[PDB]
Amino acid sequence: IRQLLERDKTPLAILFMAAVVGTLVGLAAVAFDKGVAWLQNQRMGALVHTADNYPLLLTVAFLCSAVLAMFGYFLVRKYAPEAGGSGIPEIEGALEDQRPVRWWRVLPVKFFGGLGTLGGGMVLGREGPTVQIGGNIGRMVLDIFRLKGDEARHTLLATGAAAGLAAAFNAPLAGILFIWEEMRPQFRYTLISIKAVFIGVIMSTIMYRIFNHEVALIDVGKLSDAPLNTLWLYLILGIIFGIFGPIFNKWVLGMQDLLHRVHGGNITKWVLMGGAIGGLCGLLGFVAPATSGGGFNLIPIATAGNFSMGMLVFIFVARVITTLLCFSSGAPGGIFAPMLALGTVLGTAFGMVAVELFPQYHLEAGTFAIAGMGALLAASIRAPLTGIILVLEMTDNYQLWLPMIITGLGATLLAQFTGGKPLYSAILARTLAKQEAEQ
Ligand SMILES: [Cl-]
Repeated sequence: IRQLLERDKTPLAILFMAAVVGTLVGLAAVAFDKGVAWLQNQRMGALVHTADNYPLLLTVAFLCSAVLAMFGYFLVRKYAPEAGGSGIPEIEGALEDQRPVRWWRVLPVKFFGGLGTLGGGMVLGREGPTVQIGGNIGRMVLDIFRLKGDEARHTLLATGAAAGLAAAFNAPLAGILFIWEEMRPQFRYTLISIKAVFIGVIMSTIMYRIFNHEVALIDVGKLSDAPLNTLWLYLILGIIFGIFGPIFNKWVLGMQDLLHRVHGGNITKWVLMGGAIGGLCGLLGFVAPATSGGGFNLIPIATAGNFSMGMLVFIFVARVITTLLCFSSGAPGGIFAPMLALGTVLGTAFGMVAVELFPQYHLEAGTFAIAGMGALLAASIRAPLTGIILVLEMTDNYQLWLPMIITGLGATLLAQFTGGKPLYSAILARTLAKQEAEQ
């Protein structure tokens, strides 16, 4: 039993409080999806009404995406600037007791704002929203029960975060790990109940399962094992990911600055630029579907081997551009799921080349797709084990655990020894830097 491995006392009331967080964050995530689904579906509704007139069809594809995104960007800047971006480094800073948790503002704004952006088909994941909404719900039940002390504050906050990520990806184990590998700080120690995190996670996960009729987010089928002879090829894949991750990080950070210059703070300009980017991804959604959107659409396609090498390269470059654009603009939305799609494409690409260059081996291109899927998470987020267990939980391919660990180990060691840093930490340090420039 895993239950025996964690017989460490935490107050019971707090545990009960965690199940409340879990259930609420569960419902939150679920309702969020249905909002996103509904909007993407209303958007298609217009595109069918105008299948007659082509230029108008594009112009509506642009405007509906623009008007939705503009709504998002506005809420954030009018009512809750910290709801911009992922909001994972906010929750990280809150766990450092260095950032507030203004749930009364962040709750409606992150929810409807992401509903805007993700409803528009912007290249943004639901992770940022569900973790930040989650953590903030944690703080919310804490404040309602007027609960006391660091242990309650940190535990319920991390429960909200863990359950949030669990619910995004029907992946309970990822949720737990993600707290202990990335979200908590070290050398500035904290008090987090494993049992509570487990409990919240378990409760949000079943929420997903109840409202999502027995379906995988990613159906990749079953794929072949990885021969021993092959194992070294996964280390080369990883080394590539270890060089690219830190470069992407700089690109992510640099693009936050570069885009800031366009509006220089101004709400109207910011919303307008946001609307441009908003609208653009809705256009791209119709004309080149794999360059825009979330990324779950193309992952099963690319894994089966249904794209071509030339097409893979097109998608990679195009998605790097639209991810850096949608996210660094500071819309409510995550970079996490975008990193899964980019990793899968890069991984699949590596497959195709490996298959031909080594015809003696017995290679499936799709097994390099899966090992890459979590390898940008190892190289940029610098949370390898989460990526791995996440990918393992979402794809169900448990036979690939060793090639995947080799890819991740390679990614992180190369990411460290080229002087990159955790993307969420770098974003937070930048936030704390601005806050410590007015003191
Ligand atoms: Cl994110």
